[PDB]
Amino acid sequence: HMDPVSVWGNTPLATVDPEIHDLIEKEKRRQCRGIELIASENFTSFAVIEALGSALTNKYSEGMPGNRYYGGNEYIDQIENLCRSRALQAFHLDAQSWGVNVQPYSGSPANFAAYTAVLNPHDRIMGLDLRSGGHLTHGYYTSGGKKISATSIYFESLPYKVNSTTGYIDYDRLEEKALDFRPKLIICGGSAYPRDWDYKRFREVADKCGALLLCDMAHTSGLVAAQEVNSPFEYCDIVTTTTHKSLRGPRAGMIFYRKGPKPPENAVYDFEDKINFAVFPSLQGGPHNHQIGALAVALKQAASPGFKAYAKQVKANAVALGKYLMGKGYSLVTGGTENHLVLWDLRPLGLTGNKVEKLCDLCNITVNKNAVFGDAPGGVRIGAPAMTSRGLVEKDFEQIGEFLHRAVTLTLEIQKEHGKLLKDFNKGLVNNKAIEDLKADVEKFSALFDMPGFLVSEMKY
Amino acid sequence: SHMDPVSVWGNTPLATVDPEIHDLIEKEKRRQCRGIELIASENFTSFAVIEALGSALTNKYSEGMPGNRYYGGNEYIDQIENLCRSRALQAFHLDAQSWGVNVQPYSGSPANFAAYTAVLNPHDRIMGLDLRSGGHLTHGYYTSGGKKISATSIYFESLPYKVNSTTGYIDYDRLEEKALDFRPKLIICGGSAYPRDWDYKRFREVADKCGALLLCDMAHTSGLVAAQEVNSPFEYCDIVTTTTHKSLRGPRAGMIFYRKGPKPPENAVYDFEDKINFAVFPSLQGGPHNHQIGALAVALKQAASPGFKAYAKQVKANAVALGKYLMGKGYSLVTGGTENHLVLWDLRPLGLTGNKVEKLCDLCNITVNKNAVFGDAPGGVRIGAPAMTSRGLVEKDFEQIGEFLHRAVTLTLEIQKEHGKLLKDFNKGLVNNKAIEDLKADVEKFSALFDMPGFLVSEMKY
Amino acid sequence: HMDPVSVWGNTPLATVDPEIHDLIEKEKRRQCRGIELIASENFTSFAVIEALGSALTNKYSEGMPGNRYYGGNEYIDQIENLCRSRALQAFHLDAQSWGVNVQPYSGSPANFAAYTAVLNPHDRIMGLDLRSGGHLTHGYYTSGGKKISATSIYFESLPYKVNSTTGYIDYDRLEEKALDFRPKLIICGGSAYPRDWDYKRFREVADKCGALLLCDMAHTSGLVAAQEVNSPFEYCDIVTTTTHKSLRGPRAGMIFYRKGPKPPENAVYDFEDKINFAVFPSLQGGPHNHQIGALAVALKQAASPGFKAYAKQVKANAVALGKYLMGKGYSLVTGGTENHLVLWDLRPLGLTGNKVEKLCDLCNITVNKNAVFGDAPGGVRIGAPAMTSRGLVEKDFEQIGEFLHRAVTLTLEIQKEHGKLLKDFNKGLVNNKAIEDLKADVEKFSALFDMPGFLVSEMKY
Amino acid sequence: SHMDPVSVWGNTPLATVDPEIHDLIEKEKRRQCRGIELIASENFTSFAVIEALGSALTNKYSEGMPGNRYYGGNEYIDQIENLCRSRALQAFHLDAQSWGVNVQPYSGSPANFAAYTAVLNPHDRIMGLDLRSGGHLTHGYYTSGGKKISATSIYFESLPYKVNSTTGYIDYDRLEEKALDFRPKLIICGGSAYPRDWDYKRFREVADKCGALLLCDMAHTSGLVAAQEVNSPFEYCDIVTTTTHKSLRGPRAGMIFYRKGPKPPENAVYDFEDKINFAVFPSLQGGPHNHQIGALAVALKQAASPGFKAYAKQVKANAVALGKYLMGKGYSLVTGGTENHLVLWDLRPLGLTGNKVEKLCDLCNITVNKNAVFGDAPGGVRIGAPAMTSRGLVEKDFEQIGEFLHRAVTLTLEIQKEHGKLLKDFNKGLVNNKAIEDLKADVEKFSALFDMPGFLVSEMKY
Repeated sequence: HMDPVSVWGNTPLATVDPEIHDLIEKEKRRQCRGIELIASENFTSFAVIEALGSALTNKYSEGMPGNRYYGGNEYIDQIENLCRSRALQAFHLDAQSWGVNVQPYSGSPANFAAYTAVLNPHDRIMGLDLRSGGHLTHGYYTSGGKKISATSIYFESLPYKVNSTTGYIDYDRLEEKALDFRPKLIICGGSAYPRDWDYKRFREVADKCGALLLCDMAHTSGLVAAQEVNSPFEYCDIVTTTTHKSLRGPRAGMIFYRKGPKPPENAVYDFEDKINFAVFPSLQGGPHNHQIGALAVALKQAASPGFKAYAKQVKANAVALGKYLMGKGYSLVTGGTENHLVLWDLRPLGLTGNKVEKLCDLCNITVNKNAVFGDAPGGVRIGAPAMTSRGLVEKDFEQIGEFLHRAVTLTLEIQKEHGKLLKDFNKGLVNNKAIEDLKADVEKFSALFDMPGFLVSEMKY
Repeated sequence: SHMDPVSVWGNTPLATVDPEIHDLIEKEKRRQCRGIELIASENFTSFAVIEALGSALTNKYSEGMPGNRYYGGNEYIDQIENLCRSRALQAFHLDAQSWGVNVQPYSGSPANFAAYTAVLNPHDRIMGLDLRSGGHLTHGYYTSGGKKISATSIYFESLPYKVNSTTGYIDYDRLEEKALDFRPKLIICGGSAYPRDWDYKRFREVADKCGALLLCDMAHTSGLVAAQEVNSPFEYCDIVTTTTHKSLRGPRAGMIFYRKGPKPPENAVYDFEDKINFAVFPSLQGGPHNHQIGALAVALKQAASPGFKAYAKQVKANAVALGKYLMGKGYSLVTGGTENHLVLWDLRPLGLTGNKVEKLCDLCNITVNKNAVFGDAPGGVRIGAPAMTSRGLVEKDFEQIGEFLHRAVTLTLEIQKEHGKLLKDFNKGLVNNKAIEDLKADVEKFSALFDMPGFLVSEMKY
Repeated sequence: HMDPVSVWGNTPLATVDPEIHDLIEKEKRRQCRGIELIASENFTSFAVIEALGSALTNKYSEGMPGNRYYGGNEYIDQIENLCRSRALQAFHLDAQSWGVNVQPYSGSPANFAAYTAVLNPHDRIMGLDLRSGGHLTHGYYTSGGKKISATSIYFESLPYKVNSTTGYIDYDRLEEKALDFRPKLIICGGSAYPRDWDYKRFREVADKCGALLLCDMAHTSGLVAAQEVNSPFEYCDIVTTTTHKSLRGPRAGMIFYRKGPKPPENAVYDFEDKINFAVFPSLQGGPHNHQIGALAVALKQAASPGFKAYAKQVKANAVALGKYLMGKGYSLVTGGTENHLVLWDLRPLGLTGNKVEKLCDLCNITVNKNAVFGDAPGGVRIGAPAMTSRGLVEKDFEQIGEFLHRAVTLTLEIQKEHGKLLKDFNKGLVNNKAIEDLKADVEKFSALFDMPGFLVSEMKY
Repeated sequence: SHMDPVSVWGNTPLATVDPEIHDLIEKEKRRQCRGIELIASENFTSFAVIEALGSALTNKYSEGMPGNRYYGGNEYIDQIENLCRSRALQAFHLDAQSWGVNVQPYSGSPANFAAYTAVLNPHDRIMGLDLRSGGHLTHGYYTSGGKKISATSIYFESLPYKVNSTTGYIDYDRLEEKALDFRPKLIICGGSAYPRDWDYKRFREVADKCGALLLCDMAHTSGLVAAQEVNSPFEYCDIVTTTTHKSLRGPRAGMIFYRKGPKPPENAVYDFEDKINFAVFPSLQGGPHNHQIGALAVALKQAASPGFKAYAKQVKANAVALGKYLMGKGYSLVTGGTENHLVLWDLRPLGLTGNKVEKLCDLCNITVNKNAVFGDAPGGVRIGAPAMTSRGLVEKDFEQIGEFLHRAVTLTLEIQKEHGKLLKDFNKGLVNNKAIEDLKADVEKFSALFDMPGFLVSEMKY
């Protein structure tokens, strides 16, 4: 005998799966009772979450709106049409000049789909080196030549780097590499770059070597939407993005592409059908329609005046956080920031990023180690989106800087006393009284702000 | 000038923040329960699954593996994913020493492409069931004109195997011959529109004969496999990939199962584990979708319950009872029946195309899909049992479903006989048709007589 | 001090290099005092040899006639123009409809160049299976999937086979394979196929799957020139060939290609520039101009009435050789021949090709073992060109059959007496009195005919 | 109706069988010895080499290796090829335990492509000296527009390294940087128009730093290498390929040298031997050209003689003496001199293109070729010494060659100054020019004053 539908199908999670329920409660507590500085993280809205956990997960709609395999997509079509039109609006794109595909499962699928669409296998791609602040999906092989990223497995990648002494992109060496290598595709955008991007310069480099130009704006997409950084759409052929991170949406991807007539022969752009086809049927199956509904929510939120003020506040919080760190004598790559993150150079203090990351982590401050100047990594990457989504402003971020300051000095006390090597450093973390104290008034600080996505006046813990 | 307070943008429900999208989800909820969903790849998951899926787990970046992550703060994400891995092994009756699983693939297609990337180099030869014979796009597909459609056929070299063109069964002898000429490095079994079980033993013998890896893509029948209601691919395949929705009744996600430990006969062991994981991350994917992994772990504990075993038996019996009902009316099914969750209905002996039947079925809120028949315009429809079984339908309810389909195909012939065979003519019989409208009304009324998982019918906007 | 030019540069080989001189004399003796049945072998003319050993080896002429890199090619241009025009004449080709490139160093470079010209890397090719009578350069991988032929390394090959019971090409299975596999290129021609080729059928198969059709006529090119077999030019897009073998030229290659207007849109053939460019600059360096001069000699000889009678005699000699072998109860694949070779099936006699080949070799009869019916190989391949070039006619070839008959029966005496296994069989070759006798009146038989290329009334031995 | 008797078609000399071709070879023989051949890749081989080349060795099929052939009857072909292999090792002072050679490549380009195929998979990265900087097509070449020209760039992934744009020397620091970004699997050294020796030690250090194999293509300077007159690539390279004509003075053929035995620092040995041989046959070539292998074995014994060592010293000195003569007139050479067999003459400081100088030189039967300068219409000419040294010319004769070139470039400027810089104008100064004709006459008269190898001047038709 089958279970009644009411028993297996309508019964709440807390009763069907106490184990998993309990873990989500604990994870919910972890998220609002520490300090989140991972620059690729954010806290999304309840409305987004409600669309994401919805009956939309039950519909199969392989194809495009108005062009499906299966019937019954009357309402799914309107959800996706609305999501695509809200995506153009949020980024101030004219529909005769730009299209978007909102079906990629995530950022990396959006990148690989775009590659598939405009490149043949083994075509050459250039992307910002991983050690200089780029992303795995822009190409990565090891010094031994092992192809790590699938972009490097199925295409031929060669990275460009930042200037080793200023930490800025080396646009002259980017051009020299592009002219020797002759990539079919140049990627800009990145994950740990703390400055804006000269898209006009990338566009001149691309024209000079005959390359397509793609911007991956996953990290700054929320800043792009609020027109708080340079718009890649002004100069790029294709723009890919995640929809979480600074956009504050669900986990999903988008591919934007130029439509209509080209600039100066006398022909038009060829991207739309190649990109839709690359996503389906080539690479993906049914779209995740609950993601698309949730993203359409996030994109509406991303157009509001409130979101334009959020992105403004993300920048000023990062500035004030770094202004405060340099105030203590600390070193930031490029000496400041123009976006949502700072990159802290710890090599002047004789420390590695691993050490600061491990100790911060013991106080519920989450950062990640990061290579510096294209170089064990010498820095940490610190981002503002997540804590700004909880309503922290400059003074709160200057206070986060104080916690980081306290964290790094305790990291030095341990290194002075126990040894430079990692195994030695670890000895100073076993029952460290001062680490416990910083964890304490870090947790008390984080308890002072609100939290989107769920009511803290409701959590199990 | 002011930032929106957290309560205003962040805690407000979707019904206030986004009334348009709320309205559409509400409308989609009613469509899902006022019609008869017979898409074989469709299901209705549980409210428990949905609650994990829409949760704060979407906020955590956890690239890497449990215990080897890039970022800190994965204390509880690691436990959710480990429990998901161990429940995936338990739900398919696998010893943790012999089998491992990766539960990070975003969907079934990412699961397949990451399995390919793990064990193949670019341009390695793959063999899979022909799309026209019931296979899936991600197993390989190029058109008669040579255009490579599937990514699998773009970055690898694929060559399809087909059903016997007169019986509808997989032609195992022609599979062995193609595999010995072509020498694929990977043979894929499993399919989307195949109505019989799979002879994995025979696939193993072919793979051993030509030196190929053997992978089962069990997406369509994963629920039947977990319930031990169809043949187990784990007994003979090196790798097993799957979706987690469809007959498994979970979220939209994917899993890659892989053998571990000592190989059968020198003294070597299986090398799959590290290559699979590394292929998912860092080669192909970014951060995992931790809300899907939570929803999946929920679905996998549900799939291990005694009711799910009974749901699976019931799915098979509803397909069989629906099929026997159709052949009781003189209809033809490919292979004359079913051994799983779907039946393939050959409409060519009635002079109809699957399009004409699928369109009129749609206008009564009966969702089927047209489908190629016997490896051959598509001349069949595909009909699946999982979705309506999840709503509690049993054999007599699927005989009633066969009744409405019978009425559908009768009205379809009437219209063809009156207006003509061209599609432009056919459409003329679908406007102001009190017989279609009586069937739509009869489908709706029949449909409202059953419960619905995932949400409460007593709470809908419509 | 340098050597005078007269000492190092004009002094004959016999004085500069007695070792190498002596080996060429011995090799010259070997060639006229045994029986040459390797179907890919011939004996070329003295005139050809004189052009081949000439100052033409000293000129660098990368490029095409009238389109060279280096100057000083006034006379080299006329040699190559004349060779290309003599190549079209010898094969009865209209110059507005066919072009030829005579620069490939050999047959295999001519095949790989042609592939390079019309295919992209990893494009699919179908060729006659090696075990069914095809050539390495048409594609070969092992049962373990190791890519042996470069055609299979750099392209994707799939072979078609002969019918396992008639030994004829299976044209129905060729079409079924081509429709599943969808090759960009289908190759016909072969090395051990004893029948003619249905080029009209290959052309219908190629049109049905959208493939280019290339014939590799290396083995039968002399028969094609004398219009004694079916002309591939009638139905093929590209024809490649060696220029030795039955053409009786130097060792070199040629690529023939369709020019002018296509058959039924309204466009023209695209092969000429792609093929010239593939040979140079893509694949080869300077052409071997002494080969081209020698080939131009061979092609003139190939147009003469004498050569048309040679090719007629090559066929009738093979027919009479096989007619005689079947007269003794022996089995030939397809039961006869239409070209220059027969394929002897030795499995009815319980023997392998290795055994007959080794024993024949001990009597200065040269044959090679060969797989039969696409299957240790069960047959030997026996060809008529070489011995026909020495003026042997039917009765002489029937006498060669008698020698083969004597050879196989002695091979059976040894197998009956010593054992089926190879190591056992070898025991019966150590100081075998009867093998010595057959070697004796094989050597006396071969001494009875003339020899082109050098005067036997002049050899050291 | 009758077969031509063997004597008639087979033994008759070329002068009777084919008078046209005989006439053309006779005419080509006179062109070769009435002019001044300065193509750096050109030489005049010996009558002994030619006699082996045009011989009954062309009649033998011998696919495979000595002692492992497909066909029988290779008793003496095996001995010729073994003696060729052992003489190739002896002529380059290689221990048979440390080095092996394959002498079946049909030419230099087949030698290179077979070496690539042996040690690389398709699409592996290769680095070679840029064509514009003096490299060879077979080391990699694609145009600014992306079109892949070289087969090496079609089936592999190439990226060039260049000369320093102001000194003309290989930029070893920029080589190391490119090689660490690109990570080629193979670095190629050697070139066609490079006027200095190679720092193989430094190439080895770069190869070890990035994990690449190191191959020298020594085609241009193989004669100087055998004579130990330039740096030995064998001391630092894994593989060495070469033509056998050019400065080695042999037939047109190729060789692939490869290291054997124990590797320097674990405990492994070199794996090159079998892969190289297998790449030549069966992967890439058919039957070897046994007449070339015989001619080559002749050339290699000649290359081991004391006169060849003196010929090689003399080639270097004639290039140096020609270069010093040109700079004595104010001309410019890339890098200011030569360390080998050629000089690169930069004509841009005279406002001339290499074309204009090469055309007027040609009209006096002085064969040079125009050539790119400093990695940059081509602005130099390339001038080689091997061919004219083989005719016995010494330093004073090459100073006389520099005199005629000086006259050539003076007449070239006069014509540019009178008629103009456009090529259409330039040609106007080449018709009825008693000064060109006096130089052509002076070249011919100077040219006839020296012997000629390969054939007897006392026997020519002209």
